[PDB]
Amino acid sequence: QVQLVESGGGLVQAGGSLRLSCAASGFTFEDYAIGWFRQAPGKEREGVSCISNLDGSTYYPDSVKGRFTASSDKAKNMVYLQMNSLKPEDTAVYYCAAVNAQGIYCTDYIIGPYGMDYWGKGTQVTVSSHHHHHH
Repeated sequence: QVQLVESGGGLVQAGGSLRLSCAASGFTFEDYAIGWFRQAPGKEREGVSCISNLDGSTYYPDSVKGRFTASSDKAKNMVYLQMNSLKPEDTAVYYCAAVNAQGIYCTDYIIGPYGMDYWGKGTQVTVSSHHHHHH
């Protein structure tokens, strides 16, 4: 059985950082590309990062490029998404997904209309101008 488990979500002050992790199991990690996606209520799901465990290629849309960085640790079958300089509009459920990486390299198409093979259940990220009001 395949599982993708996201963790690292939370509620953070605007300008702050989070690090999401995607724990993968049940498939040959190095043969796949892992994408991070997000969906906020009222919007369509969108790709925020791609990393290929096969060729090391990465892709980020302009909305997050420079702020978010994906990395892969094959010893743990984990992919991370370091998110810096978070903005309120980055609030969303974040999902990780996997797709066979043979014959592809990371682009907007891979994390867009191409489709993924496996999906995680998602982790909530909330970015607040007044985080102190919630804890």
